[PDB]
Amino acid sequence: SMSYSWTGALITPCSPEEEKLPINPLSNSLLRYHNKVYCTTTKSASLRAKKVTFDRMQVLDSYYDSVLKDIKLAASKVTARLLTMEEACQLTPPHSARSKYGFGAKEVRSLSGRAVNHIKSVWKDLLEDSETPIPTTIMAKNEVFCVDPTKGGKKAARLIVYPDLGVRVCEKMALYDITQKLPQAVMGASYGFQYSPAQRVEFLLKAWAEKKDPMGFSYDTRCFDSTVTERDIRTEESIYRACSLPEEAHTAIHSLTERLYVGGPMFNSKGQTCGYRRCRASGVLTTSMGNTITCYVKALAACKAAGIIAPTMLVCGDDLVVISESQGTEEDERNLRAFTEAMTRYSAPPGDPPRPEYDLELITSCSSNVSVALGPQGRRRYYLTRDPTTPIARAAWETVRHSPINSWLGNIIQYAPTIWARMVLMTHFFSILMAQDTLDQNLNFEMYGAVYSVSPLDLPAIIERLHGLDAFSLHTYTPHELTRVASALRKLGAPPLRAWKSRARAVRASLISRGGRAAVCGRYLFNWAVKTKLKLTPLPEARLLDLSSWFTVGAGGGDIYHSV
Repeated sequence: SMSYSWTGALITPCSPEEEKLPINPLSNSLLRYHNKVYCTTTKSASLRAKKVTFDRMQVLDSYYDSVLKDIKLAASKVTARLLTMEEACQLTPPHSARSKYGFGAKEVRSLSGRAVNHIKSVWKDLLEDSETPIPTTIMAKNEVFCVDPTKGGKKAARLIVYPDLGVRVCEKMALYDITQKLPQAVMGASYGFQYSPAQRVEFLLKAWAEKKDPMGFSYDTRCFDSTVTERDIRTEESIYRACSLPEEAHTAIHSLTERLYVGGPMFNSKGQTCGYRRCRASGVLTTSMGNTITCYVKALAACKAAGIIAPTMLVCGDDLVVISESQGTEEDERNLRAFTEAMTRYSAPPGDPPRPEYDLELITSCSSNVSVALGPQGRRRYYLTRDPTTPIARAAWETVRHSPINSWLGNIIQYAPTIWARMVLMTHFFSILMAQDTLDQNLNFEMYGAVYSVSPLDLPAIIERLHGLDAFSLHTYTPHELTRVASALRKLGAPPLRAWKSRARAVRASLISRGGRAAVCGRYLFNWAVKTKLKLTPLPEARLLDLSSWFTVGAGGGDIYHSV
């Protein structure tokens, strides 16, 4: 069947859209070539719709069947419960899209009578009606990128397909607890969204080390959500429901599956019928968990069919990395082709074909890779990093255009040990926060697509807990890494690293002069900027942080919120 059908009605914006980065001295101090930075808008929505609309064929074999059997068996070991109204409401991001039924995220979080009463009626309706398709809205995401000189043109907007706020809260009640337990039970250490960056690093290094002769590859499915079939989605349901659950959860999950997850009508922001979906909904609670489980089953079966030897997989939704025992360079290329052929039969054909890789630094999982640097005592330290182009371009946008999501803060947290997050992002944003006098204000950001809230004044403690003390002291990064960072700065017309060090001395001094938590930030975050280094010691606040499952609770992304 076709992933989508369309009426001809346009995808429409909900608020005024801006395509270009403003010319502004503040953003200009981060990067000068403003014309290279763009934001996707509804203008490119029809192009994406064409891209994500195609026919799916799916043929399953004995390899697939066997994997699925193991997974349902693993799933049966899970016991999960419904979330209460209060628990599901508290998971709602403060700026989650408002309901058409006279309330918004604020009313949900505060448990207002109108919101709670509506949500109860939506739940009851799910239990009583397991058939009527539930309406969704389709929107074009507004996201910022830099032009790519090797891709030719600008990216088309991604599309998001989501149900009313009332339904989103019900999704949490029915399935949130499952997102916290099922992926781990089914694929164990292969579930990527349970890991902090330092933990992902540890996993990759260990998978690499355990092979006598490691070969790695990433598999890029062309538009994964669109490749997900109605049968895949019902299989997901059977996996969810293999868990031990109360009857009421079974009913709600079955109903959500038939009325929402397997498909349904799409409306534009003007309320016009826009099309009909028959693939994965991109904006539901189960998008990431569903993708992760379905990618895993198909990929694991594909490894077996293809003769991939001793596969170790890292799965993060549709993002897949496979590390295995090389069979020789010619054999590896043959086996990868076979893998692709099997994934294709299972209805997950490739975008760019996979390529055998024999150097871990060059393997990307979720756009990130493991690199190596030296700690304060000359010890080798591994850390996660990525090309900084998109982070810096978004940072520049965020400095001059209000956004409820501060990607710069999420990048500093996830990529704290990197030379680019330290020298560029920390330097730039601490200077801005001091000028605004808003150092202490909590800010929302995303990690793995879920929403979090922290104060920048708590960064040293958070960074130490997540990444260790050495994150404040790495030096002697690799030529690959330094070359990539310097290239990105040059491309964006940003000041080079040496100029950031000059700026950071003054930012550091300013932070220290304020005493308190600000001075802690100055001493810890910017110890790299001064010749005479302070000896940094463990922060008492770091051990007091509840972060052990900080990533797990985001469920791989969605309409999910947590505060620190």
